[PDB]
Amino acid sequence: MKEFYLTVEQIGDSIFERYIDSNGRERTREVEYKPSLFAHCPESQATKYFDIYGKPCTRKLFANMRDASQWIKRMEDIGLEALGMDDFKLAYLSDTYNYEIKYDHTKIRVANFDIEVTSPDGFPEPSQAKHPIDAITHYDSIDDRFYVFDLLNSPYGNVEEWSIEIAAKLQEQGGDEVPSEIIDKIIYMPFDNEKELLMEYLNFWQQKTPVILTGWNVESFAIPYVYNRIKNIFGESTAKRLSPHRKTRVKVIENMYGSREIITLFGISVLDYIDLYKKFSFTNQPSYSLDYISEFELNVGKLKYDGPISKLRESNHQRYISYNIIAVYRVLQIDAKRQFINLSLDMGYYAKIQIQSVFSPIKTWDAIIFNSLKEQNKVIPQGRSHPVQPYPGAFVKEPIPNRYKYVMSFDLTSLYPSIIRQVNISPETIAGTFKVAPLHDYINAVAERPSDVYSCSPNGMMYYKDRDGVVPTEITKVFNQRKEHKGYMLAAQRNGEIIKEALHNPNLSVDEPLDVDYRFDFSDEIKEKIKKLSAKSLNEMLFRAQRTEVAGMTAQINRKALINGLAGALGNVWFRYYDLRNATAITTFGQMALQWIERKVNEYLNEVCGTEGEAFVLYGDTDSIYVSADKIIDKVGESKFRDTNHWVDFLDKFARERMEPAIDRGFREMCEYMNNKQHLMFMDREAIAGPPLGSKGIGGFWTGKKRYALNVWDMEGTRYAEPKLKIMGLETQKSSTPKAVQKALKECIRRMLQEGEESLQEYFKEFEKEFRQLNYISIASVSSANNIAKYDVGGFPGPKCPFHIRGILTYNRAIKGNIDAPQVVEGEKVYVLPLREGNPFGDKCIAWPSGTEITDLIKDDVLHWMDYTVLLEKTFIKPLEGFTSAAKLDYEKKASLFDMF
DNA sequence: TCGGTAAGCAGTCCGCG
DNA sequence: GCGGACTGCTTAC
Ligand SMILES: Nc1ccn([C@H]2C[C@H](O)[C@@H](COP(=O)(O)OP(=O)(O)OP(=O)(O)O)O2)c(=O)n1
Ligand SMILES: [Ca+2]
Ligand SMILES: [Ca+2]
Ligand SMILES: [Ca+2]
Ligand SMILES: [Ca+2]
Repeated sequence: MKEFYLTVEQIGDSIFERYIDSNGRERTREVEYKPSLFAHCPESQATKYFDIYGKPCTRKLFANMRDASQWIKRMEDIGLEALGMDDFKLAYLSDTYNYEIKYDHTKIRVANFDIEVTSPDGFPEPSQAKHPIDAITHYDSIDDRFYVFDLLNSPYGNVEEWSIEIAAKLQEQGGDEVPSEIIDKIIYMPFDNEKELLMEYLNFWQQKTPVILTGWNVESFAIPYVYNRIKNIFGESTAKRLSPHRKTRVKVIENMYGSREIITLFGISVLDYIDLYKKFSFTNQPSYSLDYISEFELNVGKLKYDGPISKLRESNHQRYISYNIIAVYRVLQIDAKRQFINLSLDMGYYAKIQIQSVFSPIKTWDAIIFNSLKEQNKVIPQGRSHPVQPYPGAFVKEPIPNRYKYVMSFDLTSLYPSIIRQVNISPETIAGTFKVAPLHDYINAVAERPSDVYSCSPNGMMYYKDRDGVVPTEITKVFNQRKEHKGYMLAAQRNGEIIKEALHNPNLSVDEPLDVDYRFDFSDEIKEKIKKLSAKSLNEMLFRAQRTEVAGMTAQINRKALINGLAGALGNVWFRYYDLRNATAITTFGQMALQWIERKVNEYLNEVCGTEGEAFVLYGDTDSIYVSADKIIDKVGESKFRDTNHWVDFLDKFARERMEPAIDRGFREMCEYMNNKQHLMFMDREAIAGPPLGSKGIGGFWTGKKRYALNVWDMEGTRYAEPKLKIMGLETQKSSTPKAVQKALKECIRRMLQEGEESLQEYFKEFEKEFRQLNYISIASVSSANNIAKYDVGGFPGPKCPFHIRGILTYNRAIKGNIDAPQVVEGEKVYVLPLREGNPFGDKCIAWPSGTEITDLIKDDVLHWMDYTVLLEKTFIKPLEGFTSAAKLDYEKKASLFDMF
């Protein structure tokens, strides 16, 4: 097989590399890598190396990496550019793996671990590590085994061995319900003392050294705790055995309001799953506890135990250990679904970076562009310092707040990357500038044509047309990968709908789910077999189709995020290719494109309808337009349609056969106007929305920019078994909105769009009547909580204290002196409830850590004093009033003359 | 929360005769 | 009470 790296590090003048050799074996080597950098040289001097602007360079080969770094410093002292890859390990990888990396995940040791630490005096601080580590569960992907290290004797209690037999039993038999599929994969090791546990753990680590190390909060808790605990018991040299090169560094992670420490383990790639999830999931969750995320992702119940976690080991060591094992498995289950590790490996190896660098789009693109340029013996520029400067972004149309009955949306494919490719925007393709007119003048095609030679953006920039820039070349590659995965995602989505349809008529039989590839549209034969399947088999197929769709979503959305990240990196001062001329060339072209096509779409539809000056485009945001289709439907007449699916088909055909060609003609003209390199503005129909045929539903409404709701029948070619609400921006979509209130507001919206005003009024009256019975957690608001200290003046709110921070201060006073009470963690999320006048907490609200029950010490009092009236007004009535006033509807029945009978 | 801009709403403070 | 200046937070792209 072709070799591939696992990890790479620079330690002084050596590169330390772990890799898989040509026989599939893991190896380690230390290489005295001699880096090269570059200086500009005279034109009359033969070289094969040129900078990106075509200026010749001489290569400087250094005796060692320290010499190279010192040279960079002296070049700064002199005032001359030091060119080339200054991150020497990326240069090493580029020299050592000068081909597209083919990696084999089965050879990569991926470790998932979790530790338990009993602590009587609150949260066990990793930098102190003053409490024994009393359990470690460490799953190894190569062995496919859960290694359980269990401390039986501690100063906080002596316990009996954990029983795998009890662990396997149902909770109803007094068991822990450790899933049967992992029972035979557990290797259980009890220890008489913590010193022996840790020594054995280190020997095990040495034998089975993680390449990728993950788990939940491992980077912020488990790793620093284990490192510091071993350091405290045994000394530094022993703790450094967690690094295969025996090198570690305390790394200070700074943010706006403070800092924290992590431990860098040289020769390991730490991908904390909480951070993978935050980056790649595209969710914003009210809590990031593993129990909360597990329930969200997997629909598994919370891990149930009695009493505080600080007393769990002593009271129920059996459950304590079982829950540590289950916690490790939950992360593997989330990964089996989401496939974030797979994604990270794919992107890291593609870019030729340390796998952990996938967190940095700047590092990722720097490496991609570097490797690309190096292929042509081109030399990258030195990074420079720049002041942070604001720059303009997208255009968003102000909508007229209203109901909108029939709506068709259109959207540009991968807009910013398409602009980069169309215009040819790159550091080395800048050709010059032209005299800019107001943007309105380009939108309306009255400005002078910018150039007859170069490709232009309405910000004034011109670009070469003779050859593709490196940024367009490399962005196109990732764009093409993204397109492939999005195809698989949409097919799985369409396949899911076929199964949902068939589930209306399940057959009474015993059978099996069909063996199919859900990434490809089902054939006629498959469709025929599906129509004969039982509900059991159909539901199993639906689950599998949906898992396929999720895997496709992960692969496609994050490749989209990467290419959009390159457009944004051009506006980040730390990017080697930072240039506000290029960043603004993209965003300004985007503003023009949207408003240009708004004009063209209005012109086309006014022509087909035989009107002038009427506004068909009701809204647009960045790259999408929303078109009122009422007049199109009305030209046919609602009476002429058999059912909802009939007018949806008609609009689908109208959009594909009439509107899309008009839109294409409009953009081809714009391409010629800007003299662009290649026409790539591809705007396709996105959604078809409207009320069910014959109903009183309103179809859709807008309240303002980035705030609307539509009843969608077809989305990007997926014809839904049942209409789907597309709600953007409204409170139903906000993590700050209470869970039960999101649900209620969504149903109000469903009723508005699908059934009408009377149905909405019926539901509102019931909710208002019953909501006080809702569980307190389900009606609590949620907020991130920053700067608790800033607003804390003797335990009371300082000037301008935010509402949620006020709540935290109330909580802090209520739990004062109690060492065991859960503390609110700066920067994390809290639940917030309003409190009625004259409550014993002395303030108008209280807040406590999100994802948790409020402590038993004050729970009773919180429940008794919760202000349900304020809660309802603020989270439910106020947003609903906004929806209904926009839609010109009443949520309560107005008096009429009939009341007189 | 270590890792592009536009723009919405909640809440504080305080004016507005 | 409602709006502007401002902070804080959270979305849509
Ligand atoms: N984090 C983000 C999200 C979006 N955008 C910009 C660039 C996108 O091209 C544009 C429109 O975003 P969309 O969500 O409509 O997605 P794209 O058009 O990029 O992709 P798709 O092909 O899915 O429509 O907004 C951005 O700069 N950064
Ligand atoms: Ca735990
Ligand atoms: Ca788009
Ligand atoms: Ca059937
Ligand atoms: Ca869009």
